[PDB]
Amino acid sequence: QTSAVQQKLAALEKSSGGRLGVALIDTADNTQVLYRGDERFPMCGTSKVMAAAAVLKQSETQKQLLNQPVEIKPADLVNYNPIAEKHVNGTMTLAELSAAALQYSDNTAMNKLIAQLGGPGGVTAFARAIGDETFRLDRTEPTLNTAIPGDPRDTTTPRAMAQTLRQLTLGHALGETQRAQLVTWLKGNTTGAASIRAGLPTSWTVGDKTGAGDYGTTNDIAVIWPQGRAPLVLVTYFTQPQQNAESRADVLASAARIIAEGL
Repeated sequence: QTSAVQQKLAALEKSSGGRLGVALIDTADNTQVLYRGDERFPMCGTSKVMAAAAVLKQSETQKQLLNQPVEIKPADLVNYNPIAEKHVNGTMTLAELSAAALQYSDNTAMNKLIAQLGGPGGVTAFARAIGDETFRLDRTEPTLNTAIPGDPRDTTTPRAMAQTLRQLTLGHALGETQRAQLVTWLKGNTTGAASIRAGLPTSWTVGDKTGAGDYGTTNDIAVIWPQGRAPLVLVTYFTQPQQNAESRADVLASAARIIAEGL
């Protein structure tokens, strides 16, 4: 029994040609708005939030951990390494790797975070530890972005990812310093101008992490501080039938525009 919000999202999906998943949490009253909220979608780089958060969690007991330099070898480079390529035969700290993964979508940086956690299963284990029973990371970069229809690897649901992002950024899944650090990283993201941010009032403060993959997969997850209102969490996932489909950041902006009405 759908609301006008869900009806608008359905119409957007229909016009888009793809499959759209949305979850909004309004922390003012703890209400949720879902569209395909319990269907799995390929996370792509939105999974980098869970990896960075897992390393932040480790640093709560190893307080110098974020300062630890990690070697970058030529063999480490994958398909998109805008920051890591500046440190070949050099190092980046775990803080620097987190910033590069989150703010520049650096795939080599993500692989170093995954390795720090003992492999993709270590990222999943962190998810389970904070009560995310849905998230799964199975692969490293770049194969975690294959986004094959029906493939459960490297997927989650919009509802689960919104709940997790809320707990990480507004709740207390992380310690106080670590939560603030994650918020700082998300706020400074460089890759999201055309996605959720493009559909929200410009006065609203936003932290986000985008995702991109095959099948024209175009994702964004955001924590949002609206004007004179309690914060929101918004997940917008989008994937398409053709392996070689072009990105559709505009669909995410449009979903955000719909969701923002009345808020």
